[PDB]
Amino acid sequence: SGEYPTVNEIPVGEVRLYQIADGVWSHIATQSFDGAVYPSNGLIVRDGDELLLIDTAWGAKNTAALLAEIEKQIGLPVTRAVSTHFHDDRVGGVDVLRAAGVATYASPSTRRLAEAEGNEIPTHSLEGLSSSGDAVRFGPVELFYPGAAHSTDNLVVYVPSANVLYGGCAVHELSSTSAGNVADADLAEWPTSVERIQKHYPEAEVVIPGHGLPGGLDLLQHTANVVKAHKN
Ligand SMILES: C[C@@H](c1cccc2c(-c3ccc(NS(C)(=O)=O)c(F)c3)c(C(=O)O)[nH]c12)N1CC(CN2CC(N)C2)OC1=O
Ligand SMILES: [Zn+2]
Ligand SMILES: [Zn+2]
Repeated sequence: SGEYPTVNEIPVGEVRLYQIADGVWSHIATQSFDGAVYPSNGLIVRDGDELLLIDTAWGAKNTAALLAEIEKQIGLPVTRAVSTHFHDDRVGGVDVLRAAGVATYASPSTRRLAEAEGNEIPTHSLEGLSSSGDAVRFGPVELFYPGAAHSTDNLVVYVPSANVLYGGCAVHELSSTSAGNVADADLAEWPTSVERIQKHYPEAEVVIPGHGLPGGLDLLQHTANVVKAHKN
């Protein structure tokens, strides 16, 4: 009923959208992994009379449900998708998207990692993002490579019309008491990567983590703090 939708509020398989700003939504779904249930976020950005999707809904059936929810709530076609790293909460569902007419994109680093891991593989490669601090335009967003953090390939996404910073899994929510799933992380470089984000997007008004509740710029410093303490 208007609050940001939370893990115990979303059955696995269902998707909810949350309006962030004019022409910007997050999508929220839940999935089981190693016997526990987790929420995850993605982004939807209006691109004229089309939509740009950022990240799948973590699984094939969740992603089909995402497309249905978008049709119900927004009613514009998803034409392109970008996955912000190689893990299943970002690319699982790419095959569904690809069969629903959506052109799927990721950096070459993400595509390689996804292939090597046996995850679904976006079709198109996003060049121009291989060095930390690189930025490129993609429809109504800017894609930014901050450096290694949650993963070596993680990208963040900025919506300049709305000053929305979608951190993906490089950014944690304010309630986080740990650094999430760090299997593929670079705990030593992560704070440096976060500092790059802070420097590059000082006017962000909303910051959206890969999992959990949006907030403001404080999510960035909080993330650095939880990662440094996890490393320590
Ligand atoms: C698919 C993905 C994955 C699965 C399950 C949970 C999470 C979590 C996660 C956990 C706790 C919290 N809450 S918190 C900050 O602790 O308070 C959180 F916000 C997120 C994250 C994240 O942190 O982004 N991601 C997850 N995977 C898989 C994976 C490594 N598997 C070995 C093989 N290489 C792939 O690595 C990863 O990320
Ligand atoms: Zn991940
Ligand atoms: Zn994640």
